[PDB]
Amino acid sequence: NDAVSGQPSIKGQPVLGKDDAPVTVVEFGDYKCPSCKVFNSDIFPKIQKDFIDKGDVKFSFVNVMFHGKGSRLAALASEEVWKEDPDSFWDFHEKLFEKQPDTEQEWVTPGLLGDLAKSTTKIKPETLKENLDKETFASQVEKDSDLNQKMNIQATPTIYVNDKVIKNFADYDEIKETIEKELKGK
Repeated sequence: NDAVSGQPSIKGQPVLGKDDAPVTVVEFGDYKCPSCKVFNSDIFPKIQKDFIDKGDVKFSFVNVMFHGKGSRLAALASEEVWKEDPDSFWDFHEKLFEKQPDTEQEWVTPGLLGDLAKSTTKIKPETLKENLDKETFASQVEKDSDLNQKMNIQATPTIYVNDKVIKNFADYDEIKETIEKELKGK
């Protein structure tokens, strides 16, 4: 039916912000999802500046594989970057979304993900691509899928503010006021 209320576990997920931040915001997204591209450029930067920078919010991203083989390739790459060069993760993450074209045919290839690895991280292009080919990190993608299913994700992006499901990821008033209400409760 609808995404379930409740606090998703961010254990083993990419995180941004202070450890002790009182509010956790989780995005369930997909690198091929055009609404996720919009969230990344239009909404995410406001959450950073209003909340993450000041330590009120810690943010996490969980992979959702809604757009076929390219979603899975992208997710495998994303997982590897988090494990091997976490300090660089959010730079890689942002550039992969920035790379998403406004066209609908498959666009995610190992070569594309390699060049992102090269510009944004300390990881070697050929290492990543070998890992993509071997599906070295398939278990992390499966763990994300398990979590997606547990929360009953129906569409991407789905944003959680603590245990609250955001109804419209594009409504910054909703996101901001919800974060603020949670901060109060804290």
